[PDB]
Amino acid sequence: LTADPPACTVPAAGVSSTHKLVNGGAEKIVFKIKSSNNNEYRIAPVFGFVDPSGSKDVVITRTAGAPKEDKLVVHFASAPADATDAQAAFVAVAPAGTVTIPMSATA
Repeated sequence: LTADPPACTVPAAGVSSTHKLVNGGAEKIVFKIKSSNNNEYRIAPVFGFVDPSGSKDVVITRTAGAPKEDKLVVHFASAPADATDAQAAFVAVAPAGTVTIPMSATA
């Protein structure tokens, strides 16, 4: 599971950044995203799936605030049987791993 790009850099005054989650594994993955800063950041989507050899776009929207270093943590796990919506399914699965995307809001 990779993220292209693996790091985020946005203007502290405001902006948007798109990262493509890539699953090079042989099974579908379910993921949940948590931000270290829910004040100046909005993440879309927070829950989702990434198919084998497939990808999922995650948009990071930044609003005005003080420059600062933050982190976007992506918790993931094997997607269960026939889950159709990640959030519902994430309710019964314990994450298997996490990848962190740093977010640098600069002046």
